[PDB]
Amino acid sequence: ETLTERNLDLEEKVRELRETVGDLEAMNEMNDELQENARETELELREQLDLAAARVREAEKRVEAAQETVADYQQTIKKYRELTAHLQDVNRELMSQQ
Amino acid sequence: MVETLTERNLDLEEKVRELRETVGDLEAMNEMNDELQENARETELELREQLDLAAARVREAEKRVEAAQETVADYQQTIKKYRELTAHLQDVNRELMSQQ
Repeated sequence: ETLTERNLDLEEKVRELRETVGDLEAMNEMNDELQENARETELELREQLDLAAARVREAEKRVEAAQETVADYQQTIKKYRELTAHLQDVNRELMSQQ
Repeated sequence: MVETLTERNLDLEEKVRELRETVGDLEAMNEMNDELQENARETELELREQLDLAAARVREAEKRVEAAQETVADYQQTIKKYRELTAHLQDVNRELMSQQ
């Protein structure tokens, strides 16, 4: 009769555990779905990041180009102003010789 | 049946052992996911940072470009004028030289 008390006690514990396993499974299942979506969102980001990383010196090169092109012009100017001076000196000197 | 019934009891003691183990594994699996979720969230955030940094770097450089492009146009004009002038002086000097 006792063995029966102990036996019924156990049939409960099984029912209890089966329920708990069901919940754990379900919870784990649900998280897996989220984790799936997280993995794809990341993969998306990584793609967007590579596009931007490209755009960044596609641009930081364009900047260098221009910055060089200006320095070139400052030199070209610096030279024209030397030249013009020089031609003025010559002209002036020619005029006095008249 | 205190012989045929201890059989039933022994049967059950196994089922609990089996289930306890299973739960253990489920717990550990769950734990594992928690670790993944934390890494995911931090890696996602790290990326979002990196994206904003780049987006900034781009806009900034693209305006540095625009600055120069303006500065250059100014210089082209200044040059265009010096070139005209230079011509003009040459014409005047050449013509003066022939007259002596």
